[PDB]
Amino acid sequence: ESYNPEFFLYDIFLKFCLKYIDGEICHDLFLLLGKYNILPYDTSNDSIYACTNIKHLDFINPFGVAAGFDKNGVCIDSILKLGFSFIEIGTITPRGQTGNAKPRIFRDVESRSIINSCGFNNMGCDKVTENLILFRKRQEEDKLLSKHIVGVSIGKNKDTVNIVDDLKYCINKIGRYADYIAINVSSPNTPGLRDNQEAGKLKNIILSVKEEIDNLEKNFLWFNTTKKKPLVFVKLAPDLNQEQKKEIADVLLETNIDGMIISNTTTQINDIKSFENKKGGVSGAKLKDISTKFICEMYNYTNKQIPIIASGGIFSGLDALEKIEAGASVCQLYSCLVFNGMKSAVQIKRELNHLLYQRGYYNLKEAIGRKH
Ligand SMILES: Cc1c(C2(c3ccc(C(F)(F)F)nc3)CC2)c[nH]c1C(=O)N[C@H](C)c1cc(C#N)[nH]n1
Ligand SMILES: Cc1cc2nc3c(=O)[nH]c(=O)nc-3n(C[C@H](O)[C@H](O)[C@H](O)COP(=O)(O)O)c2cc1C
Ligand SMILES: O=C(O)c1cc(=O)[nH]c(=O)[nH]1
Repeated sequence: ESYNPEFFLYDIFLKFCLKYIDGEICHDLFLLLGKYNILPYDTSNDSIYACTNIKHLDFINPFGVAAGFDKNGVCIDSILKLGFSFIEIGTITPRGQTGNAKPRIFRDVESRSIINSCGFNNMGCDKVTENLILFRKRQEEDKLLSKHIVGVSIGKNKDTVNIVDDLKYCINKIGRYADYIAINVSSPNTPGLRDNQEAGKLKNIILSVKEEIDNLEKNFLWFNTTKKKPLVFVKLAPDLNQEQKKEIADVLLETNIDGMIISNTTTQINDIKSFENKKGGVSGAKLKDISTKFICEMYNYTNKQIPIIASGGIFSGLDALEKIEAGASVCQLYSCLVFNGMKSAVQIKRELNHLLYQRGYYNLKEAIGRKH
């Protein structure tokens, strides 16, 4: 029964890794297991009452893996088959990059938190597109992958002056293979990137990305799950004042963005002892309340018209329901996969289903935004 994500040995190995093994080595080992298709899997049917959707994107369950986990799309099949409905690969950039100097990633098991200053390390858009094409070809031959969704997060190379040039580059090379495109204007580890959340710049960014996507048609096209043009999401940073949030919401309404990923990591958490004096953004349990509150704010600023993808401190079914009731349609995990490991998706799906039973919901969609 080594196939089973909850097999008792995985927790034993993970507890040991979390105590004694460098975080990036742990992540390399995970990707290596996925590379050779030797991760455990759960290909069981998911509850039809916990499915969700953003526009025509039909998620078989409400849990994906956030960006920055499989940056290069080399582990798509194996991560999905842990029990996730979708994965967001990237963030990718036109040219490859090795990222900031190491050590750059630190975990705090006690607070279930991570800090990272990675700096968009990836193989580059051209190589990651090849990896994603290989996955799409396997998907065409495997019915157990036919409904899974793959988004691509796109960004700029560190030295690029005009972000839009790099975003267009990625659209023109990988867009036809993506179910959605996530515009990353919120990493704290690329200088000047978050300035693109200013309303004027963001409006131009969104309109340019949508135009480039819309032009792919003009010049079987969609080799993705939906067989439709990718939806466009924006991923937002939680470190904004109220004026900025409202101005962003106005832009998202005017530009007809399909979804907002709330949120990226935060630079404002100061009370993790082992992280004192370290650069980078914080993920995990200490991000939950900040990011849930941000969901409530943006859900209201956008008048409930822009679907929300929740990211930040989601570990339990209860955390997931907090995000959904605050306004999210679907949830992304990252820190949960680090600290809970192979069982993450099976466990959290079970917890959420029981909570929907207990709370009286007919289905998950009934819960979206119920706090408001
Ligand atoms: C602990 C962990 C793991 C798991 C793991 C690894 C190895 C094994 C083994 F089979 F070997 F025991 N079991 C489970 C629990 C799933 C994956 N990832 C991490 C991790 O700590 N990732 C850090 C935050 C990271 C992130 C980045 C980037 N981008 N770089 N580094
Ligand atoms: C090591 C690491 C690398 C990440 N890289 C990316 C990235 O490339 N693009 C992105 O949009 N988010 C990236 N993130 C942010 C995560 O996708 C996620 O939004 C964040 O960790 C909050 O979710 P969590 O609290 O569940 O971990 C990264 C996070 C970590 C910890
Ligand atoms: O590449 C990174 O450093 C990174 C990107 C991002 O968007 N978020 C994050 O926390 N790290």
